[PDB]
Amino acid sequence: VQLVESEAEVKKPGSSVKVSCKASGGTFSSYAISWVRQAPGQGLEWMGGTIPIFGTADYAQEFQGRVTITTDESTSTAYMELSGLRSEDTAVYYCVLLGTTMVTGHYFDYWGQGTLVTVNFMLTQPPSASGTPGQSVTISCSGSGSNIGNNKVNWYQQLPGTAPKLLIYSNNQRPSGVPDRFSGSKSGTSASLAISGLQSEDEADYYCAAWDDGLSGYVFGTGTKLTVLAA
Ligand SMILES: NCCOCCOCCNC(=O)CCC(=O)NCCC[n+]1ccc(Cc2sc3ccccc3[n+]2CCCS(=O)(=O)O)c2ccccc21
Repeated sequence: VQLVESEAEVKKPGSSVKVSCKASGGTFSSYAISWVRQAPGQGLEWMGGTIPIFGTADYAQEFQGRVTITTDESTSTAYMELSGLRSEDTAVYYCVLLGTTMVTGHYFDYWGQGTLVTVNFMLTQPPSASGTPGQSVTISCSGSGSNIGNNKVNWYQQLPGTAPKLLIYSNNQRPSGVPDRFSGSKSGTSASLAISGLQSEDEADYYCAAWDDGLSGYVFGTGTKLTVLAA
């Protein structure tokens, strides 16, 4: 399963940009495509997405007016257009496949590597965390009843200069490939990611996330920079 987004684009203020992404080697029609952006040095912001079967698009309220998401089933290609470009809109624009696995049918999540385009509610996380290799650290995520209280929590790892990767879904489930030293949990309006037997490769940004019934949008945490201190 393979994502290819459009090449990096410099753009004039006031204009509009269409980012594309093409997906290969799966059932395109069975995926939800979502779009998430990240300004340099900053966090994640859901713009919107399509849902399968119905083919209907939906949008984060800060972007209503300005965004048109569209999907071409023929070419297995999603498109995101945002207009009225300001400097604030400078960001890496990620397309994200959401789906269920073929055999067991559990959730999964695949992020494109992002299109840099050159020209805000969030869950609470501590800004930083650290440990020496072998140690255990726990990263916390705090929200409210309308999000973490009522909805499934995901955790995303983000290595420097790379796209987020799903670590935990459905509060405590690990995708295939994720080591059992990562553990998820939630209780009330609060969630936790536990990392045991810490390794240098874990130096990364960790984001919790969940849907919010009040806002009617997908909400990321402020993120936690985990520094693995030698040694
Ligand atoms: N007077 C009116 C007052 O009352 C309102 C009544 O009127 C009706 C109110 N209307 C509704 O019920 C709308 C509900 C609905 O299904 N929307 C369509 C879809 C909207 N959506 C879109 C997207 C997501 C999840 C997303 S977006 C995304 C982007 C990147 C990475 C992950 C990611 N993820 C994670 C998904 C995994 S999990 O599910 O969280 O584990 C949703 C998650 C849950 C529910 C809806 C979701």
